[PDB]
Amino acid sequence: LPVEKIIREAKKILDELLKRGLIDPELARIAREVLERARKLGNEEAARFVLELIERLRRELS
Repeated sequence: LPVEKIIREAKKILDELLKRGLIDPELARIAREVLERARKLGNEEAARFVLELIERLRRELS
């Protein structure tokens, strides 16, 4: 399922950003709440939009 792969990739980026001091845990938790909404909804494009926001975050922060 593409949705689960997009979500997994996003969760990995969040985990590394958190581990590396670049985001706070509240942001990661909000983002994971949104990603779980995307998983339940099952729309690949919305999940990919959240991943695009997370990758933009990583590029901006590192």
